[PDB]
Amino acid sequence: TKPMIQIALDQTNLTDAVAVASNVASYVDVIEVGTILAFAEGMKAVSTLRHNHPNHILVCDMKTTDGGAILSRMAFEAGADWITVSAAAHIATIAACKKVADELNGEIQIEIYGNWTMQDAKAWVDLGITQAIYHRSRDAELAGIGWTTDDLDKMRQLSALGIELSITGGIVPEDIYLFEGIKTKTFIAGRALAGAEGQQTAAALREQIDRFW
Amino acid sequence: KPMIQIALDQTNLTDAVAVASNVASYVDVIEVGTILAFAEGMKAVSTLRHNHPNHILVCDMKTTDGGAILSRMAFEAGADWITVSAAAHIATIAACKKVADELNGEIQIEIYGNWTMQDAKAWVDLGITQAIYHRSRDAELAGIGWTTDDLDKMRQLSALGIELSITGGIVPEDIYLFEGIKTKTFIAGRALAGAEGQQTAAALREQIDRFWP
Ligand SMILES: [Mg+2]
Ligand SMILES: [Mg+2]
Ligand SMILES: [Mg+2]
Ligand SMILES: [Mg+2]
Repeated sequence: TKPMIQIALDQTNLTDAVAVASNVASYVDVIEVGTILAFAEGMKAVSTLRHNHPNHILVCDMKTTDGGAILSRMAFEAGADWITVSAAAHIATIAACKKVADELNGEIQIEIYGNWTMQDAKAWVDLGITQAIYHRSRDAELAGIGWTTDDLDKMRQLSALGIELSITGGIVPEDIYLFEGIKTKTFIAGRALAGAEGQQTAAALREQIDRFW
Repeated sequence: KPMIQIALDQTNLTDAVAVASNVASYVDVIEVGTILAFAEGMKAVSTLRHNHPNHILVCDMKTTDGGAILSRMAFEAGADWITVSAAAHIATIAACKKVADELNGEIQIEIYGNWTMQDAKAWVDLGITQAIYHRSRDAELAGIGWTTDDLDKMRQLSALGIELSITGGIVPEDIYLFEGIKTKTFIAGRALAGAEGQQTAAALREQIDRFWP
């Protein structure tokens, strides 16, 4: 179906995260406990937001790199629907996270970082993982060159493997067209979805989403 | 001369506090492992900082992105050393090193993923001189102990001027394997706690004296 709107909560305290989530809930589909909030407060953040927003999809972004069986279980038990696992995790860790996700009826999302390869992506799909978080290339962000042909190509390759991407990195309404035809689960933003104009930004994103999906 | 480090990977702070208290007189470095960090948040770092004011304290975040903010949070909480994933973009690693410099702390690179010796040279060029080297997960899966592909990579890293922290089923009888490798710490978990932890620490100390400096 069409791409959903996801807010990444990266506040350094739970009181502020709870305030934001409360303010944005009526117009976001997915609420994410970002890695910053997760380290600031621990699994209490997940449980709290789970209780506050029971009808939202809830993500715990741990970028799990090792101890996957234990971390996956903790996050799922706390109430996460989806959790993130670093692409740099050993494939056995990734499998362990997946085993826990299947036990607990959650899902794994691969956070794409490091010297990752399409061989690696194929191994994720072979474990039955069908979600990845694709960040605008950092080199491109630093250089100011936007979303490059190479990033879009890589996203197309992943989509062709059956991976449903969450796309993130300076996402704004006027760039949505770029992702036409990419298998996209969500668009993820942070501050753009909060505050005075977050509601109108969400609506501007949805308008663009509806043109292309 | 290598120091002895305990990795606290308990899933609650009560248990970690009890373990830290039990082992503190024979370990040099106390580490808030990623598991405990995600379970409890930064209060784990600040609690252990308080309880053990003279130890070197590590916050094992395996930071992959949002490094300036995460690094600050950990150092503010009382960490002396923090870990950053090899999969972090070099700009993130640079951002963590900048905060570490500003807050008189240190960065350690957690070696995961498809990392390269070019990456390692980039870490050294930022002034980073520590990395965490884990016994190959494939070696563990096969049950075969340490292999020369790991030892050789550690010797290459040492030759670039990185002081390794070595972990993965470390036992006293294996310490001889690492002779000649610049080593900051040996890290273990359950082996350093409980009934036999003290005696194991003793043996590890004696083996360390036999091969360093
Ligand atoms: Mg995230
Ligand atoms: Mg058209
Ligand atoms: Mg560790
Ligand atoms: Mg006191």
